[PDB]
Amino acid sequence: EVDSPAVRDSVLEAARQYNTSVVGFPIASKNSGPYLDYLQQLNPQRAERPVIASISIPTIDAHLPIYHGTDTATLEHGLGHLYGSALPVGGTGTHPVITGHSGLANATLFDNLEDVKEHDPIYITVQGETLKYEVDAINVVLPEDTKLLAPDPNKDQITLITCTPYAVNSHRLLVRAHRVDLDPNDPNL
Amino acid sequence: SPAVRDSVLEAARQYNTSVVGFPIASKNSGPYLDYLQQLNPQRAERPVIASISIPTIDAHLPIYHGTDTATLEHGLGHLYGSALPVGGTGTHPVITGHSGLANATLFDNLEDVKEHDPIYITVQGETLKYEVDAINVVLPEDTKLLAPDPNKDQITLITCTPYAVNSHRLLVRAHRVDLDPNDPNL
Repeated sequence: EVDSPAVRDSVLEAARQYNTSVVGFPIASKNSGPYLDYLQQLNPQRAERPVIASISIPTIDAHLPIYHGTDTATLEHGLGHLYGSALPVGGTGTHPVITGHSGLANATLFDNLEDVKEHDPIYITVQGETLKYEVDAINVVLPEDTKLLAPDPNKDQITLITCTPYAVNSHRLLVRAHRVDLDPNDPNL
Repeated sequence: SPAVRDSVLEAARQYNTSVVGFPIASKNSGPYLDYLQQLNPQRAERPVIASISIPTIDAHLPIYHGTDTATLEHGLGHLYGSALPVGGTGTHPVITGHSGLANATLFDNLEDVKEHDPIYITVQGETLKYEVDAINVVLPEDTKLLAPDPNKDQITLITCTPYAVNSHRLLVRAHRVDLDPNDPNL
């Protein structure tokens, strides 16, 4: 059964193993061996567009699916995981980058990522498990300025990225967060 | 034979499209396993994936997959998470080697390489020529200069420096140039 603890445990372990192979950060033929392996991760049901994880950001009332990659069509319907960053299964040394659109008239998506503040919680649910992160940095940068996406071998971090669609020139909003302990009774779960 | 060599080279170019940043690994992960199959039509365990010639310092050396300790005792190592050294704009393979081993002469003389010196990579019977354009010494954590550039075909050679101190890293960067068929280093 896809939802069994045995399967979920194996899929999580497989994704942690995949993550050991991620050595840079994003600064790809979908037929390459590594991209094909990426697409098999977090997808024991072997579906074509699986939801790999979901994210909750209660301070902006956002609850959204995350998919593999950053195809145009994907980002009209949810969040994209940036290939070349770790999959969002936690671990010291990992730095998943999760992207979403702002401004699309029919879908809120990351429209309000700009209203997230320092210390706000972010919850990632993946293969039945929930990981809690807390916001520690908020930066608006030029789209080529990607230094802040680097992994740090002693931290378990994530960055959520969106565009600044009201600005005349293109920029990116980067909201960085670090792993924290999860209270089992946390209201938000 | 030529068709096998082209298919090996093409598979390596396709592998390279999957390489997304630069080196800032479980040997059984899918991507690492795929890496180890590249430049290895013989399906050997630790093949020489490419050879490098740096004539001005008399270095003629084998390049192997990865940078494991045992690898670097005997040869140069390709730094996993950089492009394989098969060329192309937007690629920046990084090749590392020690400079002070008792048992082998590897990158011992890399510090004598000068600006504009040639570097030749031979891979699957094809030779690629690079010309040195920067020589930098940095602390080991400082990897910015290894970034690929989408409009350049580049390579960096790395070694520990200075001799018997090894606090720093010598990075010799070179860019692709045309290979004249009568090059007097061939």
